[PDB]
Parts: sequence; structure tokens; C-alpha cells
Amino acid sequence: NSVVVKNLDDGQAWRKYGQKEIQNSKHPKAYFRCTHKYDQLCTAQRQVQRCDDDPASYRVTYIGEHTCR
DNA sequence: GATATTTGACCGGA
DNA sequence: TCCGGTCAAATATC
Ligand SMILES: [Zn+2]
Repeated sequence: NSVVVKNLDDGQAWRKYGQKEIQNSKHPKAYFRCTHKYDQLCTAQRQVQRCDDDPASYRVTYIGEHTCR
């Protein structure tokens, strides 16, 4: 999983999120995560609130849809 | 609007 | 309390 190369454009979509000096290393280490990391979140939400007009019932609000598997 | 990078802060683990 | 991995605010460039 580790390789030695001379240009960093591996054709993947990378996003830099940090850079650290490392003890006993001459050069900093850069950190990248996938640009698409969050593109497949399940964004479905639900809100629940007892009704003012009827405390025996709940208003349930559905926001978004499920994409989870 | 929105997303990218830089870079010191922050935190967990040893 | 040192080290290193991640976060996030500032900043950039469009
Ligand atoms: Zn990916």
C-alpha cells in the first residue's frame, strides 16, 4: 500500500486536509482524503412534535429520503 | 450561492 | 507530555 513515485497526480480526486512535520523525517507529510467522501450520505431526517391542538397525537415531519442499504 | 488549501489548534494514545 | 492524525477558521481563487 506504499509506493515511491515522482509526481502526485494519480488521476484520483484527492482533497488535502493537513500537513505535519514528523520526528526523524526531513520532510513534512501531507494528508488527503477522497473528494467524494460524503457523496453517499443517507440524508433522511425525521422531526416529532406533539400537536398543540391534540396532545394525544404527534406531528411527524419527514425531510429527505433514504438512500441507505 | 458553492468548494479548495493552508496552517495552527485540538485531541487521543503511547 | 511528546507525537501525529484530524479539525476548522482563515484565506484563496473562481
Ligand atoms: Zn473515493
